[PDB]
Amino acid sequence: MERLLDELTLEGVARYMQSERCRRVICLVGAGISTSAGIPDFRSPSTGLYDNLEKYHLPYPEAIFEISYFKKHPEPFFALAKELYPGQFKPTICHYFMRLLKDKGLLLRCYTQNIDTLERIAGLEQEDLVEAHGTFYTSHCVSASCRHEYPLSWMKEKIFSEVTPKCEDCQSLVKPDIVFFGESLPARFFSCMQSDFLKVDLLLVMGTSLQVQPFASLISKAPLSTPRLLINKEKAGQSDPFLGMIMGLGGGMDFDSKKAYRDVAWLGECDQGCLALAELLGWKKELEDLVRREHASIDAQ
Amino acid sequence: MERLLDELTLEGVARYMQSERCRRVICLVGAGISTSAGIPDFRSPSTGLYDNLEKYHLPYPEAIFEISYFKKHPEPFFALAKELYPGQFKPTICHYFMRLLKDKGLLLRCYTQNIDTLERIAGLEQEDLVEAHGTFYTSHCVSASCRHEYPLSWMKEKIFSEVTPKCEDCQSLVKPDIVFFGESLPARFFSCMQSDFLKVDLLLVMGTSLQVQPFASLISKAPLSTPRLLINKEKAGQSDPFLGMIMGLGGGMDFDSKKAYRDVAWLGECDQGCLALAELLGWKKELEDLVRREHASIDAQ
Ligand SMILES: Nc1ncnc2c1ncn2[C@@H]1O[C@H](COP(=O)(O)OP(=O)(O)OC[C@H]2O[C@H](O)[C@H](O)[C@@H]2O)[C@@H](O)[C@H]1O
Ligand SMILES: Nc1ncnc2c1ncn2[C@@H]1O[C@H](COP(=O)(O)OP(=O)(O)OC[C@H]2O[C@H](O)[C@H](O)[C@@H]2O)[C@@H](O)[C@H]1O
Ligand SMILES: NC(=O)c1cccnc1
Ligand code: NA
Ligand SMILES: [Zn+2]
Ligand SMILES: [Zn+2]
Repeated sequence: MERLLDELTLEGVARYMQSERCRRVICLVGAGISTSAGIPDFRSPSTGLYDNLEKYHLPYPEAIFEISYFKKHPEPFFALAKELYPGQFKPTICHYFMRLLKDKGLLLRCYTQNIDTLERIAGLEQEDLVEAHGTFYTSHCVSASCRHEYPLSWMKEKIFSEVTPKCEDCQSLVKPDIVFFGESLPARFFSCMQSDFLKVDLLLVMGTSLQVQPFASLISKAPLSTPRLLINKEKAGQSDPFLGMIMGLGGGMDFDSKKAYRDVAWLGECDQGCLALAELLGWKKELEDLVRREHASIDAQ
Repeated sequence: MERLLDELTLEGVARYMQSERCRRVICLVGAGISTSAGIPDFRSPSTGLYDNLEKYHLPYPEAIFEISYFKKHPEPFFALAKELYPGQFKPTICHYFMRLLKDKGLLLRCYTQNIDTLERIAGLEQEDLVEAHGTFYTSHCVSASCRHEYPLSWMKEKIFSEVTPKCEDCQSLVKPDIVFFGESLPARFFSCMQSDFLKVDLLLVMGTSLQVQPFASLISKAPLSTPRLLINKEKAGQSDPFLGMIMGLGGGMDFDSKKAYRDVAWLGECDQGCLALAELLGWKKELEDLVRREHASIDAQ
């Protein structure tokens, strides 16, 4: 076992990142990286989306993003979907920190569970990204025998006119290519995962509860020696086993046991943790300038 | 990734089982092995328990075995629990096939998700068994500061008098030691798993949909060369990944891809699968005689 972190702290991760041994970083992110932009997450008590769906009278909150429920009752999704489209929000410091990794030749990939497109808006390119839970950008008829594609405009025209979008070929429901419970993830997820996780030197895990598979499996795909830094409000991925746990057995993070050797939890807001890390790396001013600049460009156009 | 089976069929598995190399077999079983005895499973459409709880007016079927739901509403579980006490049923051909494994010195362990006790009734002893999802035999006070134990008869008195079991010391609920969603599994599950899977030569997986963690992780604990035979009505543990899948990524079975090298799916009744296997091993007659005698002995008592 190569012990790559000289200590299990942000400072130790930063020293590692500056070494020659840290060539390729994979970011794994979720909704907590966009809450500072004004987008609520899913599972935060009271504020998260799943605590705010009472008006839809769902059997349980996740039903609104579940394919089998959606086929029986598509209306609640499509009413909610008016709010989901991007462009009223700017990327956060955390998004720009990932941009900085790209520009420093350190970003192997950002795997995102989010559909707000803020990674792209912050300037990560298509090849840098795996939008693991899909995209609002395109839509598809739900029938396996048809799968006719529809573009954003056709879906928007339907979403904002409150017309439940039906496919013109087979009259089956049509939906944005956001991944619902029960649906296949994009092929790109699996093909990038296969090669990426053979060669990652650091995993940065930000703003995710790690409560859904297969995304939560990604942390167990890195080599055993690859350090893993979590920047998040709460410890995630570290949990005693129990019946119904999400993670596979032994598949989680070990921050606190007597055997912990490579996992670090920095607890706080993602923006603050990225500033803190950037400071340690000597990038803080560069990062603040990038944010200031890019926020200004956005306000222009 | 070493290939031990000469072909990916029940015949190949039988031959491997006859080789010198097959010394230690672990069985991983669920409720499908007890349906032919008259005990419904959980997840089969129409017949399974989860499709038959309407009268309890549950938010979702699993709530009846969910620890936080239980504490708030214990009445539905205790009403259902009359049907649940083990006794009226006899072990199946499958259970006796495992008895034969024990008596031929091949059975390293049977890991069961069932609480029906049929494995013990068929003659498996405590040491051969990991009752992964607990047992009715003992009951405990739910309060973690107290943990008073109550014997079966005390729980039955309470069950059948239709008073909700209360701890005599601290007045918290008392619960049979079956594992609910959100509860930890028995300590034995983990201690046995740590050592059992180091040198197992064959996994036999029978009568389970592999839809619950951490039990579902067990198949991935075996070394990569250990073959795995599924005897089940349907394929389980093989899927394209999808959002909300139970298995961690690549932690499942691969019966059908072109990389398939060690997993075999025999689809049908567990009883029939075990008879077909017994036949190919030359144990068919011994199995049938054991079943008849044992059924005869139970009828007698
Ligand atoms: N500003 C912040 N800084 C740091 N951590 C934060 C912040 N805001 C929230 N958190 C933490 O951020 C985490 C947010 O966790 P979840 O809300 O489950 O979002 P996901 O992206 O993991 O959800 C994954 C999928 O589940 C859905 O079904 C969709 O399919 C999603 O794609 C929590 O630990 C918060 O404490
Ligand atoms: N006679 C049969 N022969 C062969 N296969 C069968 C038969 N009967 C049913 N099957 C298959 O047997 C499987 C039954 O699968 P599930 O009903 O999910 O039972 P589990 O033991 O895996 O449930 C695990 C836990 O979930 C609960 O919450 C409790 O915690 C349980 O302990 C299916 O694939 C059937 O097609
Ligand atoms: N940031 C996001 O992708 C998102 C989408 C829907 C709900 N909450 C968060
Ligand atoms: Na984002
Ligand atoms: Zn169609
Ligand atoms: Zn007590």
